[PDB]
Amino acid sequence: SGFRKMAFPSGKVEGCMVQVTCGTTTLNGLWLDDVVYCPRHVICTSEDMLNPNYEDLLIRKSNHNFLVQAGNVQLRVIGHSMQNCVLKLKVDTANPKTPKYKFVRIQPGQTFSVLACYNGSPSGVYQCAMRPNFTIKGSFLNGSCGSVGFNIDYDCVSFCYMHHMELPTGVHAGTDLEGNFYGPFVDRQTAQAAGTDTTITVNVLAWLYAAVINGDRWFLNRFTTTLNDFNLVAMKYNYEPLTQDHVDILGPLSAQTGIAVLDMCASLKELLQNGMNGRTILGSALLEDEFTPFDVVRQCSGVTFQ
Amino acid sequence: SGFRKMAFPSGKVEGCMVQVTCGTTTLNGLWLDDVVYCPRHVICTSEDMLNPNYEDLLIRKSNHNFLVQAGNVQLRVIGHSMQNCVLKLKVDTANPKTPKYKFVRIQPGQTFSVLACYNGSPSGVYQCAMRPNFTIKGSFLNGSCGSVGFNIDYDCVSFCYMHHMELPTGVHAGTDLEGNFYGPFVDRQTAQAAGTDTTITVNVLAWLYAAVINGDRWFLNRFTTTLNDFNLVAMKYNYEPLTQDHVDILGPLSAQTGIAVLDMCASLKELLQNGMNGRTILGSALLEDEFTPFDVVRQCSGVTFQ
Ligand SMILES: *[C@H](O)[C@H](C[C@@H]1CCNC1=O)NC(=O)[C@@H]1CC2(CCC2)CN1C(=O)OCc1ccccc1
Ligand SMILES: *[C@H](O)[C@H](C[C@@H]1CCNC1=O)NC(=O)[C@@H]1CC2(CCC2)CN1C(=O)OCc1ccccc1
Repeated sequence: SGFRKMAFPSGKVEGCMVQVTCGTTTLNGLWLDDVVYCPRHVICTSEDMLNPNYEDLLIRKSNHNFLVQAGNVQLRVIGHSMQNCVLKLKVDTANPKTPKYKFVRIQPGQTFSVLACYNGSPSGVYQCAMRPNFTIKGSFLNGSCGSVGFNIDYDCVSFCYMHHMELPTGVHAGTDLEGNFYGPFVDRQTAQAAGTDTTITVNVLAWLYAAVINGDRWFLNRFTTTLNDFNLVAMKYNYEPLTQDHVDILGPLSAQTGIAVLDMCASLKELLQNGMNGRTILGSALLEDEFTPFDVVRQCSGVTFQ
Repeated sequence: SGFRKMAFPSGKVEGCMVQVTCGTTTLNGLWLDDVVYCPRHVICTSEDMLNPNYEDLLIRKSNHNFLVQAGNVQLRVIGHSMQNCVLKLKVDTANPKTPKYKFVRIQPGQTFSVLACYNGSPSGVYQCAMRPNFTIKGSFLNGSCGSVGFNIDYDCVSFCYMHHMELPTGVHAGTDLEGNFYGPFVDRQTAQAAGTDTTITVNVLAWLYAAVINGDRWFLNRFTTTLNDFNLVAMKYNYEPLTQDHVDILGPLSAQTGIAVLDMCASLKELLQNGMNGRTILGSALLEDEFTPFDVVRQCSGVTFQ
């Protein structure tokens, strides 16, 4: 029993982290086979960053301008190229610690683990969700760019995020590992802003099931609601619509607890209209929306990874 | 910016996790040099566990009764012994992945990372605090015993916890790596209960400083209080006393924010007496007490580990 915000074990990713230095800029790179991936704004300097032309900037660079450190071992860069907002540095050594991996792009509402890194050295690991507005509520300081987000499926690491920047509200934006940003953000200095967010309804329901599985039942009731009537309430409280596919995804958790999905919707409705009355759910006084149904099943059942 | 419950990168510990099977019981072991450490209740069976005599049970065992799996490689047990509530299985192979390590015992109020494991395979990593009542609010299922808790200091892993059991309120108890329980718990079936807990005051103050550093200031005020007058309020709300040493430990965070410790105590006082009025701090609607001052400085400043 118990329910924690849980990340994947980070060892497979730690072995891929390197330090990339170009000019005055040092950030992190991801070393897989004989390529190091990193944010392309590494080729920028403090007056380049206002409105740079990266193609112009890159043709001016040399392989030897890129300093790559794998711990205390220097990797010779033998080629470079740009792919969207990432740089691909070809090195003369394949990473002997390369795990089985995939480059995947995730959906808003899905979760992943972040290995925060500085100077190519892992600092910490934590769990994030991709918000509906394509930002993530991370924890990142100067020098964290190139840190990556990932999921692990048995022995395969699915990389889904590389960190690029902080927005003015303190949330974070970045790209998939093909260099394509999540959301309408650019790797430049403009007045970029997040844009309105919503609460991930299916995740809140999954967490309520996590609570029931763990013995928190005070919010349960005998009432039910229809999907349409629930979604009218969701609209009003800035929750995203619940679809029939969400209902279907919640089926297993429904069956394990014996609480019909629409019955849990009725409970959520009352929580939204009444609040919590000084009470808590799984140690929170807010409705938590950064656990997916998968996250709940994995934790409340015990899936491992080799 | 941002503030997350952050664990240490788990790779150094993943390389030490093995599977230990004796009879019908399978749990996790920690493999360091040529010793595998695991909970001694592995030698128990489903009628042994009511009130066992472990010395009697252990002299009845043979080296070959202990099945140790390091991934898909079997480790030959060449000796065994009991140390308090842990078993030490000597194996004929030293773990080539042994990190630099220490066995440390932590204080209530301190934090650590947990690498939850099943069948010798890491499942997830999360951050825990040792509660004032010596329990931890973990996330553990059947088969998780022998999972360990740890901190990392540059390149050295300080192991501080091995998981042994779940208490009836769903919280968890275990031992240090010398096999000595945290708190008044035993590895038997009795009617053990946690016992009353309190809130870790110095940690709540550290988190309030984390909030200020991150731009949450609505709870700040022009009032101050004395240490004695604050502690009268702490008493009433089941918070542990704040000492002068706590004040001193908060000095750096005080200096970075320009908010005197006793001024932040005055803010905490009003939060305790008034509540939060529908407002949040660092994404929480409760006063959070599982971040130490060290945790705050590490995250809001960017310390790494090699
Ligand atoms: C990469 O290490 C850094 C990560 C940031 C720093 C603070 N917290 C983070 O997550 N990225 C970074 O600084 C990027 C790089 C660019 C340069 C071209 C794009 C700028 N930038 C950024 O985050 O912009 C924030 C900003 C807004 C307004 C003025 C100055 C900076
Ligand atoms: C180890 O895998 C397991 C971890 C528990 C299981 C559920 N969540 C956890 O953290 N430990 C475990 O089962 C220990 C082992 C003993 C056997 C002698 C000590 C029993 N035990 C335990 O947790 O007791 C809980 C319990 C209380 C009342 C009746 C039955 C079990």
